[PDB]
Amino acid sequence: ERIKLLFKEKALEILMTIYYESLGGNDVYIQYIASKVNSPHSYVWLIIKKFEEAKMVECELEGRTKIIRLTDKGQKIAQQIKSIIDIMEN
Amino acid sequence: ERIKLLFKEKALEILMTIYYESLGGNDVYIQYIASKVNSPHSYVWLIIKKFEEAKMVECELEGRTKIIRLTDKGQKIAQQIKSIIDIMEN
Repeated sequence: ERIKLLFKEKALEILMTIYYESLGGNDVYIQYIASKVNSPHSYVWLIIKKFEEAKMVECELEGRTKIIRLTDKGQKIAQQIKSIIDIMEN
Repeated sequence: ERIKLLFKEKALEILMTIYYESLGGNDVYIQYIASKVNSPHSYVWLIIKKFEEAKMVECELEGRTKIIRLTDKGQKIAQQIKSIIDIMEN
């Protein structure tokens, strides 16, 4: 609620989901993402495409499953948003 | 445009306006803000009230002019959003 003041909650949910998921060791599949956020498959996809065009993520198809990886740029942004969320919820 | 993906452009415009204005030496008057952003006086006011309730800004009336000052919390957030904008537009 306090984060929605400055951020687009849904696009943020996606980014941070990708971020925490990747630093966990997992390959980030788009299906897992949609299952973690409050957005339908179509929306997560639209946002993911937007991230990729902004060079924050890079995508790849492995068989029929779409894998999403953060570029260094996407990584730096997620890390700084994390400290802002910390500062926010505190 | 690339910033609107993750951020609420209008609330962001206000915060960064306050931030740059204050580090410039100026007292931040709400009138100057509305004159720098693409938001009507009513909106800048609504957003300012929201910042204050979130303890990012503190307000004060000097005569009939409203002065806005960033709390340490508001300051840290603005500084980190700045590096994200740098990273973004680059």
